[PDB]
Amino acid sequence: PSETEISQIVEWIEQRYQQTKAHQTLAAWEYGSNLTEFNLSKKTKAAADFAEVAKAVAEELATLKRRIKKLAKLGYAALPADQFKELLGAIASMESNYAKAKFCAYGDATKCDLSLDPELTEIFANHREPEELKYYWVQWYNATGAPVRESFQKYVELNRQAALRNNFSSGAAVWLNEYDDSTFEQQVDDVIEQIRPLYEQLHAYVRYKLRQKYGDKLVSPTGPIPMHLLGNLWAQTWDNIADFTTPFPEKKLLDVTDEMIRQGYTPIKMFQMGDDFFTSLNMTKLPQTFWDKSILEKPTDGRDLVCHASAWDFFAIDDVRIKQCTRVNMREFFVVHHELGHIQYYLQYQHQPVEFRGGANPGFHEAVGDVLSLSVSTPKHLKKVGLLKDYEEDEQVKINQFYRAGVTKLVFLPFAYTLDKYRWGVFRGDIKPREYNCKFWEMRSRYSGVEPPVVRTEQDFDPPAKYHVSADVEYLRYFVSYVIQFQFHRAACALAGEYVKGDPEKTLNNCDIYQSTAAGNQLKEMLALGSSKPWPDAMEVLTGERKMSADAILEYFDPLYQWLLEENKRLGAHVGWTDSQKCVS
Ligand SMILES: *[C@@H]1O[C@H](CO)[C@@H](O[C@@H]2O[C@H](CO)[C@@H](O[C@@H]3O[C@H](CO)[C@@H](O)[C@H](O)[C@@H]3O)[C@H](O)[C@H]2NC(C)=O)[C@H](O)[C@H]1NC(C)=O
Ligand SMILES: O=C(O)[C@@H]1C[C@@H](C2CCCCC2)CN1C(=O)CP(=O)(O)CCCCc1ccccc1
Ligand SMILES: [Zn+2]
Repeated sequence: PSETEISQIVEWIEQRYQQTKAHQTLAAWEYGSNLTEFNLSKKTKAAADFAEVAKAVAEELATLKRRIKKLAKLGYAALPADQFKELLGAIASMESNYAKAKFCAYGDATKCDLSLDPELTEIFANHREPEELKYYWVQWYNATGAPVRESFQKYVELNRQAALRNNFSSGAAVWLNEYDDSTFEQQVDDVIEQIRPLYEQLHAYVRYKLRQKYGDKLVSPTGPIPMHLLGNLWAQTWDNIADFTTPFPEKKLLDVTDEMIRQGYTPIKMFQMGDDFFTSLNMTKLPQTFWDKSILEKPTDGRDLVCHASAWDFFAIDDVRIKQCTRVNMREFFVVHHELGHIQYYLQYQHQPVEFRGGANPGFHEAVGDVLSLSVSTPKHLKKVGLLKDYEEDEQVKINQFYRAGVTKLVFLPFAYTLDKYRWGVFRGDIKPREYNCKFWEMRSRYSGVEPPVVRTEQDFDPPAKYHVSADVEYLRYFVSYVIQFQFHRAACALAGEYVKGDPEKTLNNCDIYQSTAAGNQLKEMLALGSSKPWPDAMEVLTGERKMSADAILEYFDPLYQWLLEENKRLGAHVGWTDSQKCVS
């Protein structure tokens, strides 16, 4: 047979394999927004009904050769139907336990309807009572972590079996194989080192001021930071305390909260301003199928659902939905853009076959939305839209401008790095089950300098307390994002004439790229490829480079770096930390 002959058959397998994706995807959405035993029994069926399809599509099998092997990645479909159900069953048992968790208020046993979103999320983000933050910290982990230890161990062994039947060493080889570059696990390690001098200086700064506020008894000047004081359950972002520990408080903030309240903001209003951005870039306009079938507010009926913001692609055409329990605050506003970046990416490669209907690599997907967040963060873009007015950006302000960006986005790179670095150690057998917990906190202490609020033990199993852990969702994507999103932001700040390496008062940190079609067109082209071309090619269409480069982000925070170096010295603050003793064996 000729080239077209083999291609004439794949297209017949493209659709047949693409329909059961939507069936399995739609059934996954039902259980995603309506946690019911009935919906779980239907999600796993469409999955099993799908695995039967992928299993058969494999044996039945330049662009061509890619498809013949890009459509056969079983994933977990290599296991027998009984083990396939057993794997997804253990996973859902963790995600279910994660989204259904409810808690009793601190000091009130009669009120026991508190949930992660909104109560717990906003308690940590705004309460400055240590004993309270600690109480909710233990309650959250003892409820979402250890109770699913047994289900997790089952999920691991089957994830490893699937990796073997797919011809791989362990689960780690799978997630890494997604980036298709044996020299990538080492690339990441290199970038973290390039970031360590900056993060530690910022870490020391935060710790000292956290010691100012709460006192020395609660914050050791030489030990890791109690993570429950960083305004976030997982300490992945410290934005919720940026104002609480700001360099110069007698300055203008960038909360953009009350001015969202004053101007009567609604969850739908926010998403509109997001659609308003992509359109200005000559990109896709948010369709109506999204306005209808999406969930942009926590349902006030009482069902059980996964409030963890997400964006879905049911394949087919133009059916894009976002499930986010939105609230009125600046933090949520950026969460929207991250989800919209996922929706946009769907609309760009929807004209591709089922194989190439995905981002170049997991990093691109997560990065898209945050790239706009970089421009929105700027006062320039916030000043255009009333949210930000009378903002006399001084030199100090630009420090707070660089500071917030650090405690918000910089501290997240070490966090995202440790997550997958740990799971890889569990898949590769480097972490025995008898030491699951204290090896996790050992990494969190080493690479982020934060420790639990109370002494944990191996009886506890805290990793599942993170959504992505209980849901089996790779997190390195979020790390790669925070590295490439500055490269994209760079090549997008240059095509909008908003960045020239050296530009004094036209900084790469104040680069607002609204109404830039040239940047959009080039962005549309990269997203259009999806998984059609290797990610180096997609990497080049927009950035011009073909490798992940920390030069962008390193240039972003260098102004903050120089102020921390000079400031930590004067403040007489300690840098670095001793090992954490908050986990015993
Ligand atoms: C969350 O999922 C559950 C599934 O366990 C949904 O229950 C289902 O609700 C629909 C109606 O929304 C039921 O269909 C109805 O059947 C009656 C006859 O009994 C018919 O007259 C109605 O026109 C409608 O077709 C369905 O039977 C029911 N399934 C089960 C197993 O109870 C629930 O509605 C979902 N929640 C939300 C908020 O969507
Ligand atoms: O909160 C977190 O932990 C991270 C970081 C944060 C992000 C946006 C705000 C600014 C900081 C970075 C938000 N988020 C997300 O995972 C949101 P998603 O759309 O990727 C959610 C991706 C998971 C999709 C899924 C759902 C069900 C089954 C399988 C897969
Ligand atoms: Zn994402």
